[PDB]
Amino acid sequence: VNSFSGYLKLTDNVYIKNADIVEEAKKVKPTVVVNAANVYLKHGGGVAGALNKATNNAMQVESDDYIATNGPLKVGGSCVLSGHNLAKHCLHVVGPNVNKGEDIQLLKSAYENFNQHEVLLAPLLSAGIFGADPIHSLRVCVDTVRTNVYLAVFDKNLYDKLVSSFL
Ligand SMILES: CC(C)(C)[C@@H]1CC[C@H](CO)N(c2ncnc3[nH]ccc23)C1
Repeated sequence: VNSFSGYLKLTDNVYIKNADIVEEAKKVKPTVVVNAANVYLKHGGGVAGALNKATNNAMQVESDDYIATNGPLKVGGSCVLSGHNLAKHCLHVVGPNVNKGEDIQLLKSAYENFNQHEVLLAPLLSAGIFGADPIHSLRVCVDTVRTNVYLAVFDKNLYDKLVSSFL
């Protein structure tokens, strides 16, 4: 039993809700919140910009030190950093950005990072400003993640389409 509330159950391990991931994280304080990161951990917009803003830019400060030490992530890769005031940890995961021409096949590799964590609050990878089809992202999530994932979808219209079209 966990404290996630109001989710629709899609499969044994995947749950979905129309919610603002920032507000969800602040309420639940999950062990792991997933960020829709880029390889430079520049949290300018989309989910990343919103999460970082909620940390009063502390996420960005920590991220800049991480990059200065380690260099950029790989597309499809991840790193674990602090969750600041939102979660114990933030798993920064880089899905392919279609608006940069990146290979959508890397979306499965991106979701594989979730399997290193027993329970996660997450957005749909590569959705939103990353340019991929969110219906496809949900399919890859369900077919790749085996741990317990609670998906927050900001757009109510999109949430309804994701549910109604789910096979
Ligand atoms: C449109 C984007 C590529 C930016 C993605 C797409 C999937 C959903 C749709 O809104 N996104 C979010 N989900 C949950 N919480 C969120 N907080 C802020 C954004 C957001 C944004």
